[PDB]
Amino acid sequence: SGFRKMAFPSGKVEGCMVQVTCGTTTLNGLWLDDVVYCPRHVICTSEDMLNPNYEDLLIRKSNHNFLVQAGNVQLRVIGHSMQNCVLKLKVDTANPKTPKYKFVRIQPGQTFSVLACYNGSPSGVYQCAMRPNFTIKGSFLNGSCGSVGFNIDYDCVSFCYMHHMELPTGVHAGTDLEGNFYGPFVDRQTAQAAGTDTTITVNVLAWLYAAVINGDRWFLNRFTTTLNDFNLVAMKYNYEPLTQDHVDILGPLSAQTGIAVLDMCASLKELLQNGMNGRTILGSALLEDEFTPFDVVRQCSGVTF
Amino acid sequence: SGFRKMAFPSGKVEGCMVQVTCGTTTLNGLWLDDVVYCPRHVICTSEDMLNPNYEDLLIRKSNHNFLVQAGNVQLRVIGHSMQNCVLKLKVDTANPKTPKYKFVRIQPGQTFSVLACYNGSPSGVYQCAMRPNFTIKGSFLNGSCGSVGFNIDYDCVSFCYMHHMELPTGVHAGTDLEGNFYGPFVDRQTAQAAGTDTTITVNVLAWLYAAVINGDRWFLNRFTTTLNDFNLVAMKYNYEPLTQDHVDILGPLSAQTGIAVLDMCASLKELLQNGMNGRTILGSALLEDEFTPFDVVRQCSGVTFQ
Ligand SMILES: N#Cc1ccccc1-c1cc(-c2cc(Cl)cc(OCC3CC3)c2)c(=O)n(-c2cccnc2)c1
Ligand SMILES: N#Cc1ccccc1-c1cc(-c2cc(Cl)cc(OCC3CC3)c2)c(=O)n(-c2cccnc2)c1
Repeated sequence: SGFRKMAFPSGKVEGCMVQVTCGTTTLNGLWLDDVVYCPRHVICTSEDMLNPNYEDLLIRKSNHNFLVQAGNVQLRVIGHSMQNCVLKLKVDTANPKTPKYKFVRIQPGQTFSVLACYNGSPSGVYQCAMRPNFTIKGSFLNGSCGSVGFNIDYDCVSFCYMHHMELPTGVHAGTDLEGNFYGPFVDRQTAQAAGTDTTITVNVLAWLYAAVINGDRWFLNRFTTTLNDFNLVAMKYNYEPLTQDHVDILGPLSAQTGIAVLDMCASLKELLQNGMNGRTILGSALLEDEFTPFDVVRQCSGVTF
Repeated sequence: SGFRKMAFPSGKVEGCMVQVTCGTTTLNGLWLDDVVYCPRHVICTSEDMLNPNYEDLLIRKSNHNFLVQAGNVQLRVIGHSMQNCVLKLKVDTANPKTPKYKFVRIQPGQTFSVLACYNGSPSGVYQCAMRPNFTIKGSFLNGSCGSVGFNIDYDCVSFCYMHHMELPTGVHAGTDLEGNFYGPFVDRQTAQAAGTDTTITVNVLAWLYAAVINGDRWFLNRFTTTLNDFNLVAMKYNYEPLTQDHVDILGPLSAQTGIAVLDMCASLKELLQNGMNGRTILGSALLEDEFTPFDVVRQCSGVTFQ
C-alpha cells in the first residue's frame, strides 16, 4: 500500500548522457548508437538567439567546434547536421551502453520521467505530464537544456522529450527527439507565453480509482451521470472533455475496483461543485491530474524493468 | 524555476539489486563488493512469524540454502552471518558495478530516494522522509522487502534504509544497513502500531523559503515571533518543536531571501491560522514537510526571483 509520484528507474538513460560544448555554451546531449542529440540553440551566441538563422550559423562550424565529453572521455565528432530543432553530432564510436530504444511523440495528458542533467551529469529524476497547453511543469536551472524525458516498456526506452526553454511563468518547453516542438513555441529569445491550461480529466479519474484502491472512499456516492451531462460540468470548471476512449481506457481500473466510470464521474462532479469538506484524498487537498490510468495500474501491480 | 519531489538518479543502485530466496520465500538483496545484504526474515516460514528465534532458524541453514540471482546469473554463497536484523551473505563474486558508497543512519525529518524493487528488479523511484514516528510513507507491495533508500550527494551513495515491514495503517518500517530498526519496531508479526505522527516543522519552513526563491511572497506578514511563542502555537497544530539547531540550519536560506528565520515562523503561524484562502504554494494546497533545507538548496537557484 501507499501511493507516491513515481518515476521509472533512470539507469538505462544515465549511461546515455554526455556534455556538449560549442564555444562558450555548455549543455547536455543524448548519446545513442553513434549519434549525439542536443538542442540546436547550442550553436548560438546570446545575440544570435535574438533572431537566429540556424543554417547560416552552422556553416561557420566544423566538427572540431563541438566538444563532446562522456564522463572523462572525449568523443570524436565526425559529422554534424540538423533535424528540425535538434542538432545531430555523428561520433566515431557507438555508445556501448545504448539501450533498446525508440523515439516517440506523446500527446497532452501523457506522463513521463525527466532525468535532469547538468554538464553531462545526471542530477535528479522526477515525474512530469505534458500539459494540455503543451508545456511541462518541470524543475530546471540554467545548464539543463538537453535533459530528456522518457518512458520504459519492458526493456525498451521510449524517449519523448528534450528540454529547450524556460517560459516567463516558469514552466518549460521542448521538442520530441526528432526536433519537433511540443506547443506553439520557437527556439528564439523573444516574447512567448504559455496559454491558459486545463485539468486532465481522465487522469483525475484515474487517481480517484487509485484512492479507492488505497482505501480512500469518502467521495463515493449513490449517483451516476451521463457522458454528455458530465462534459458540461467539465467545461464549466476548465477540465478537458471526457471521451468514450477515456472511458474504455479506464477499463482495467474500473475492473480492478469494480466501479463504473460514469459512477466515478458523478463523484468528480460533486467534488467540482462542492469541493472537499476540509478533507484530503491520497494526501492531497487538490484534485491530482498527473497520474495516467497506466501509471495507476503500473504502481498498484509492481511491474519491473 | 519549478519545484518537484526530485529523487536521485537510481542507476548506481539498480546495478546492486539482486534476488534472494530461502525456502519458498523470495525478496530483494543489496549486492556491494562480495556481500549481499537482505532482511533476516527471509529465513522465516509462514508458521513461525509471531516469535521467530532467528539464531535457531539460521543455525539450521547451510550456504547452499540461499539462492542469490543477479539478473540471470546465480551467485555462489560461501558464508552467512546475521548483524542485528540484516542477513549478510558472502558470495564468491564481487559486484563489478559497486559504486562508491557508505552506510549512514539518518534522523527523523531527513529525506532519501527509494528504489522499489520486486524479484531483484527495479520498479520505480520516489522521494521519502523519515517521519517523526520512525515510519516512512512509502509505496510498497508484497515482495518489496529488501528495497533500499539512499542519497547520492556528490559521487557517493549513502544507503540509509532497507525495507522490512508494512504496518496496519499502510506505512512502512525498516532498518539502517547495519540492521538496526528505525523506531521501536521488531521483525515479527506481533501487534505493532505506528505512534502518533507530527509535521516536520523545519521542512515546512524550508519549503516556504523555496516558494520565495521561486517568486511568491503572498503569505508573508509584517510580524515576528520568539522561538518559544512559535513552538507554543505550532504544537497546537501537531507540529514538531523547532530547535535552535533547526534555526541555524535555515540560515543559508534566510540569507538568500533576506527573510529572518523567526519572521518566516510568523508567516507559518498565520498560515496555520488562516489556511491558504483558495491559493496554492508550489503547486500544493497543503503545507508540505518532506523537503529539507538541504533539499531546497540542492534543487533551487542561488538567485532569488525578486
Ligand atoms: N541550458 C542551457 C543554456 C546554455 C547556454 C546558453 C543558454 C542556455 C539556455 C537557453 C534558454 C533559451 C533558449 C532559447 Cl533558443 C530561447 C529562450 O527563450 C526564453 C524566452 C521565450 C521565453 C530561452 C533557456 O530557457 N535556458 C534555461 C534556463 C533555465 C531553465 N531551463 C532552460 C538555458
Ligand atoms: N517482501 C516480502 C515477503 C516475502 C515472503 C514472505 C513475506 C514477505 C513480507 C513480510 C512482511 C513482514 C515481515 C515481518 Cl518479520 C513482520 C511483519 O509484521 C507486519 C505486522 C507487525 C505489523 C511483516 C511484510 O510487511 N511484507 C510487506 C508486504 C507489503 C509491503 N511491504 C512489506 C512482506
